[PDB]
Amino acid sequence: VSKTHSFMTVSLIELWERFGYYGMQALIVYFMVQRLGFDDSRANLVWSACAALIYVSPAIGGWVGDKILGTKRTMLLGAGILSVGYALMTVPTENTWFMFSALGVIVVGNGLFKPNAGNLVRKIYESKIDSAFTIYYMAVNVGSTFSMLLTPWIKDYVNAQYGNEFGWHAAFAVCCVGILVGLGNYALMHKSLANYGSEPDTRPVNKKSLAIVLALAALSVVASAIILEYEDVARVFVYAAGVAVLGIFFHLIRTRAGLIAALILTVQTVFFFIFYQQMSTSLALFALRNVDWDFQVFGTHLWTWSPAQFQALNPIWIMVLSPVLAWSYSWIAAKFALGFAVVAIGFFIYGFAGQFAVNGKTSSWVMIWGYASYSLGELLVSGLGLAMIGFMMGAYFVASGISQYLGGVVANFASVPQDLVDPLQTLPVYTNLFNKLGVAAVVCTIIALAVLPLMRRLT
Amino acid sequence: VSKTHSFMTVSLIELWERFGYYGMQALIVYFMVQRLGFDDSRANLVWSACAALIYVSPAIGGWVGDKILGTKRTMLLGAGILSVGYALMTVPTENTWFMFSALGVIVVGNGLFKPNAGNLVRKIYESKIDSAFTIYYMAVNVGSTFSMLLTPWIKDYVNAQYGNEFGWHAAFAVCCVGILVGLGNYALMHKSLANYGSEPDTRPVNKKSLAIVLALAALSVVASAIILEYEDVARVFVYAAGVAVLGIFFHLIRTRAGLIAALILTVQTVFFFIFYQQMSTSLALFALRNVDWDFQVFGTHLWTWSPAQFQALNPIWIMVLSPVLAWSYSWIAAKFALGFAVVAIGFFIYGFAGQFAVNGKTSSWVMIWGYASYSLGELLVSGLGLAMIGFMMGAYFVASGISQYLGGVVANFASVPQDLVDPLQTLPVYTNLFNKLGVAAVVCTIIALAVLPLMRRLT
Amino acid sequence: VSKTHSFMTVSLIELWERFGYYGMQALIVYFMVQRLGFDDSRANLVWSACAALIYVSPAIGGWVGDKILGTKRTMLLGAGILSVGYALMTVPTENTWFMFSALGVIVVGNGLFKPNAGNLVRKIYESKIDSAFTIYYMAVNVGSTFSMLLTPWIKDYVNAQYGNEFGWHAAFAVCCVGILVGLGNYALMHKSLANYGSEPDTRPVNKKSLAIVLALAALSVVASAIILEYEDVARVFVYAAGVAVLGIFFHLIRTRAGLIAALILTVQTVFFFIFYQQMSTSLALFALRNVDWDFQVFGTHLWTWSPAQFQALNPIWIMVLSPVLAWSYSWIAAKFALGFAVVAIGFFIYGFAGQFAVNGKTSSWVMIWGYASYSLGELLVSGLGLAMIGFMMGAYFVASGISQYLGGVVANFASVPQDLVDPLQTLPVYTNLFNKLGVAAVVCTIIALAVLPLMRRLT
Amino acid sequence: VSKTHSFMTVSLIELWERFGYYGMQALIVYFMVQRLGFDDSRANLVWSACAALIYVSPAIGGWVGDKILGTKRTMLLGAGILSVGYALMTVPTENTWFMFSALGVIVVGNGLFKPNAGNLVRKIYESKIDSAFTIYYMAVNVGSTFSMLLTPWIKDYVNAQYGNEFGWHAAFAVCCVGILVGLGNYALMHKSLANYGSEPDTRPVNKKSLAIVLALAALSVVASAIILEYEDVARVFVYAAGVAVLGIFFHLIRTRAGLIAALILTVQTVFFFIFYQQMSTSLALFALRNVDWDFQVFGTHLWTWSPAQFQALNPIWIMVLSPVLAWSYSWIAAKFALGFAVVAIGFFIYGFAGQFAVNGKTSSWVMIWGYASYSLGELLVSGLGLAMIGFMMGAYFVASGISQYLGGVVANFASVPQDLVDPLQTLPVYTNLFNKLGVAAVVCTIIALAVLPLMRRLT
Repeated sequence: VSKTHSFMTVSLIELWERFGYYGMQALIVYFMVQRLGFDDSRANLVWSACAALIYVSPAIGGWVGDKILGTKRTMLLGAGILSVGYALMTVPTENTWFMFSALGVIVVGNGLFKPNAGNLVRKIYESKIDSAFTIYYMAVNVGSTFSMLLTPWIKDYVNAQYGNEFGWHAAFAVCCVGILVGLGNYALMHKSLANYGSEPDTRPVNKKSLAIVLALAALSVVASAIILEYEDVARVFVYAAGVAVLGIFFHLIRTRAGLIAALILTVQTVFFFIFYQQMSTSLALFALRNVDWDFQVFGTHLWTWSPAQFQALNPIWIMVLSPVLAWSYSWIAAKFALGFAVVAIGFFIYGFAGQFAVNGKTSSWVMIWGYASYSLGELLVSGLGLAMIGFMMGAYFVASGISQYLGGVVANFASVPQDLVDPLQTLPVYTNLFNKLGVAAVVCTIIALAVLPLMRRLT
Repeated sequence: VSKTHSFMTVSLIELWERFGYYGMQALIVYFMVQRLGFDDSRANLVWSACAALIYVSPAIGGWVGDKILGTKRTMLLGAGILSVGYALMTVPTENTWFMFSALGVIVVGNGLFKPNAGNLVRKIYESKIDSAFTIYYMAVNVGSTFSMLLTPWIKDYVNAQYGNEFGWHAAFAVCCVGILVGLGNYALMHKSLANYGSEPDTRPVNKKSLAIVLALAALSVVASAIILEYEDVARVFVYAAGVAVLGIFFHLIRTRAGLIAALILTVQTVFFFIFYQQMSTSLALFALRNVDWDFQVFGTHLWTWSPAQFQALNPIWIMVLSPVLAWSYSWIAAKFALGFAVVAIGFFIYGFAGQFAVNGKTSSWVMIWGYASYSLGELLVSGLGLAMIGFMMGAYFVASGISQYLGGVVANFASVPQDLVDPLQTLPVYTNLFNKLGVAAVVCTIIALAVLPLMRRLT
Repeated sequence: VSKTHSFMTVSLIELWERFGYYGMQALIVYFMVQRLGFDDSRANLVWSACAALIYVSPAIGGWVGDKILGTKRTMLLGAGILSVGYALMTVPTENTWFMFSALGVIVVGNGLFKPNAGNLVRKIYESKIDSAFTIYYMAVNVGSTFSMLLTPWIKDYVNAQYGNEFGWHAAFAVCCVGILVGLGNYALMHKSLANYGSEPDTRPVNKKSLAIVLALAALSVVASAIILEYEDVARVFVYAAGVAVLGIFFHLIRTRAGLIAALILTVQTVFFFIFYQQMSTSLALFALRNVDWDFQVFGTHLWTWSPAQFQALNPIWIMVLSPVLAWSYSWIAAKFALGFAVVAIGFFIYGFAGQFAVNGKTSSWVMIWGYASYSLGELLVSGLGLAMIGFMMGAYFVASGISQYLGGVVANFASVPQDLVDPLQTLPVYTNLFNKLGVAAVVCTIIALAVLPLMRRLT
Repeated sequence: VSKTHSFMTVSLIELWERFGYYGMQALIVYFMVQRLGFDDSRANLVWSACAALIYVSPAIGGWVGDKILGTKRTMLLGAGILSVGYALMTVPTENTWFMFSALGVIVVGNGLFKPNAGNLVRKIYESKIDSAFTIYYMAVNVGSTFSMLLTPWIKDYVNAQYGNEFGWHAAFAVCCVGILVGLGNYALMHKSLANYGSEPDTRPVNKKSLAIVLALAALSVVASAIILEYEDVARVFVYAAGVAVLGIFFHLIRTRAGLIAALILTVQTVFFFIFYQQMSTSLALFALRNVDWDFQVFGTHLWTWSPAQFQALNPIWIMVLSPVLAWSYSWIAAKFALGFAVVAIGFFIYGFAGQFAVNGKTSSWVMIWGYASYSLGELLVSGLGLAMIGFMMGAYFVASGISQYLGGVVANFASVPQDLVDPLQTLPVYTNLFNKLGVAAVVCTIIALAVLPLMRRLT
């Protein structure tokens, strides 16, 4: 059977999509800060609310893909939407509502693409879906590594040779043409995926449901752009969703043994996403303003970084360490506590950066060993949401999304005013946040290690 | 079966009791030194004799709880006695006999409460009593951590805002209201524990035995207060009990193979409690006078300690390391020698403190890594008294109690005269004691490692 | 059965052959640089093309030994040819075509000797041939260690006592008399090997095939000497063979699942031989010009090295670490990635050399810990060519041979002009190459670790 | 059965004998150097020849104990002889022939005591003789630790309070009274050992054989004293015995497969005893002249050593590490190579001593970590002589004895003239020998690791 070839086609279009998205993510925070005139305290909250929307969007799109429309065409619909989003990013305007419209289109497109691509990957292998998903996630990592290394250098190079604006928007065009390369790749190789489909893909398209989801997608783009623009609207929406999550838990508390364990596991999940969201927010600003991009090994100049390419170390270390864990596992929710400790030593790595290297900017090795620890923790604490316990799955998804925004306000603890360009004075606020955050992660380690007898009670 | 809920009620009242006791223990030595005018050489011996009485008191109370009175009501009787004790602590007097009366009431109350709470925990699960006891000890640790972090800060804060006296006595009132919160919690949830009882709890109360134990408790409070007040009385009582222990051993030597192994295991037990008692006595004084409470990680100010809150690191590290040992044990009285070595490296940690940090006061990280080692040793050498071999159980209990006092006189090797306020000059005596104590613990490591062939002979 | 004794005789003649060859290899690069007037950029390429010819020569000789002539007499023919080669090396001339003729004779002699000696070692044990081959490779290592320690010291000593020329040519005579000692040893003990033979050894010699291979050997010596002399001829031949390897792969791509895994394993093989060839080329020059041969341990003078004796650390560490791996393996193409990482840390060892020791010349411990890492990697990534998948075996052999030359041009990245005798200025170019090469090996580690899911797909 | 009690009586008399012997050994080298006027180059050779005689003496005594006389009475005869020896040591004379007579009496007494005590320990348990021998060796270690800590301090104290002579001779009287305490202990508890005996102990004493062994013992005392006195006589005797060992090997080479493996194992045995003998010879002189006896841990004065008490670290570390190996072995002649490497790092510890501490005298921690490594190697390479292959057992015993003397001449590489009292100038010769000896031990590690395929061939 050539089910491997159907898996190759979906892996190719998925690789190019993650190419487009992560080539955009590595630059979006620097884009709001440098090109746009946003102060970092607002760019942190705007990206964080957008990260929450992007994270919880696949739930709606995954249900639309198998119950309302076809999984194949809903994935293609989200791909074309993401094409519109990155093409909206590439027009040279200083308009806030322009980027906000592009970010809302990105939210809807991600939600309609990602879960359906992973859905039919499950469909192809009917249970070695784990074997396919491993190669699937590997193609995702190598594609995001290419983009996160490429699009920031395109930004630097195009701005250097062509002045001021063309850099950022050429990199966003690179994300757009990456989506179009994957769509052209799909238009050529869709024959293998034609056999495996969703429940509605057996039948032709329903234009009622198509017009419904298209008008709702536009209505969802407007809703997401307004949530991003006005920060106070994002706060009330996060608070209302927080009361909703607290409601679902207390409502189910009324029944209820063993769910208190999942409740605890959800509490730690919120703590975890406050740490992991930091590496995209304040750590990016820290790398932008307080890291010497001059990378030299043992006194020899190799290259000079671009502060966005640092985020490419998250996929790299994943591909470096995921085989390490496999063999090391060969030769139990307490592995949360291990991730808490590894996140702690990662923040303490950034606090260490203050000691050894002081010029206003710490060394660049800080980013390497840092992302090593962060990705290591992320490696061994990811997938806990899949092992929960249906109605609670929503509460977990919303809780994780809310924690993306809450981590964004935690990054505001190290927000630098835009009148402070001295890196000698911006280093304290960064190292202070990271040091006390590492203390908070050691606290979380103590919490999970002390609460382990509760977990062993529940088994 | 909801036997879990009966276990939750006893765990709640036990947590609040250990809350009261350890909120009092963390401050009692500093209370005798700072508020009361005791020189440290006397405060060391008075607490050490009180620690001996508190340690061997559960033997009498555990027998009274199942043979004379009801285990439930004897536990409640000890709880009300401990309420009187901490309420006696909270009245603002500089009277020595006031604190001594409170400490004697504490001895009787601990003896009548602790073994009966643990007794009916055994009763509830009739043999997963190990599973219950693990969650039981976990609730004990988290409650003592709260108190040992809270009551010293209450002392600092209330003294800062209200002058001189109210601080210490408010913290002792916090211990008292903690006992009352647990008693109110018991008065509401005693329905679950009503089914499981002792042998006399099947029958109503006997007022003859009640009047006997109440008059004897008062007579025991007077006896304990007099043992504490006059140090020479405590010496003769320890010596007579020492001759008694030596008597029981030689009397049983007359018979007698394999008991010589328990005799050796009792000898090491005496050595061990001389080390572990030190961390409550001289290490507290050392933290009071020669540790910089300014806690900063990598050059960032987090907080400033209170020298009593350092003892909260003993329960913390226990909850941190008891899961570590579990997995590390997955992937034999010689584990005594391991504890000897870990105690040794703990004393050598405090000796190291002299080198790196000298301002008159060593760094505060000394307390962290120290209590890590001490609790680690305590972790892997606790419970050896439960595996002995009945008549010898008394000799082991008395030997361990006597060793609490002997460790108190060992702490007098580093007793500072009260005319020496220069920390530059109080650092030598502390570091010298801790360094030669670490040498003594390495000697004990050599002893147990060399005597292991005797142990293998006995199996 | 005394098959052990037949194995001892072939092991003795093999030991003396590797004695001759490695006593010549350790000096050949220094011979082209110091005695001959070659600039290092040419001596690197000439040796590298010769290393490619020597590496792929056993394929032709192994087929001639069992299909055309007798394995015993073809091995003896190659031994006598190698005798002529080293005797050609020992005549004192500054003639380029003299050394080139000697090197071509060495290529033909190695090809006709080595695979047939190993072939009849397989013949003797018909499957404990692994047990014999382990002792076989051990005798090879100890013999090469003797020569690589002896012949460079003979060069130093004879030049010191006898002027200028006699040193290098006496060491090449030592290689020649070493071949003659093994041939005399064979002429005495060939009775044991007379029973075990090849397919033609059952029958007497065919003089047609003998005259064919002798005229072709002379024609092969001329072809090899011309490939070595003119560098541009070596480039075109490597390029044509590269197109041939690319041809074989694409031709077999037309069919073809699982061969893509061997294709990937061939790609890494090319990368690996670019690293391992470096230790014979630039590392030799680095040891010649930027390593303090004064070897002192903890401030005590032991000896002063000769820069060629450093290559004797490759066999030494092999015999030191091959038992280590055996027990460590007791108590999966990803072991390529492990070798990539160990090669990386080996190059970073040489980059470290710049920091600690600067006098123009780094310490000599650099060579020790370096060759430890290089031989460790070589240890755990050797033998992958034997596990391939017949027609592709040629493509793998040619690819590895081509990579020997490509590693030689990579060594030209650190080629020093002959007008630059200041070691203070030759240290940068060496340390810079080794540091960026270590970066390239970390890149290869990331490649193999990320591509591992492809390997697990193929099993 | 109370066979344990018979084992306790022999363990008590054995403990007191090793008490006497090691209380004498720790001082004998310093006695020849300090009290007697021997230059160290002669005291090294005299002790080394005496160590050879003491090592090979148990062979004759063990055969006399079970074939000629009774094992019990031959052991008692050797005990009374050793009593005469140490009593001969305790008379205050500067006479060379006095000490030589005492040393010869020690050789005969050790030979007649030690193997028979161990022989009837085998007799008592008829195969848990391993369990008995472990407790047996433990009693030996703890007794030698007491003596090696006691008798050097007796020497220091008695010389300080009583002038000049009484110190050394009081410590030798301590060794004598230690033998007499064990003999008095035996005279009281010999009832248990009366049941278990040798083959002749069934029958009464034979006065012919008694007079034979007594006259031969006196003749052996004269022969040993003359071998010790004139160094050239010791050389010729060692050379003749060396030719004898070489003879036995070549004579057995004439037959002979697998014995070549024991031949190799004997070669390494000679190398090993050259290293281990060093720690009693030059390391003692080094500790006497170039080690600061001031022992302080982390800046606190504990005590000041006596340079002979350093040898008590050999039994201590054995009792510390023999349990370590047991558990570490739970969770193959190549363990020779491991001992070679551990001996190497031990010599490199002493070479390290030159770097950190220079006042003319290195730190005292050098002796601690040194003897840790030496005893560790000794731990895991002892007992290889018991696993040989009868007629060769003699060759192995003589080879090990000869290597004791050869190690004594190796110690003469660091012999200091008696006109050089400056420790600033005696430190180089010691550190130079130890550093190049560590290099020699690394060479031995390479030898055994490279020769391991020969060992695997023989199994």
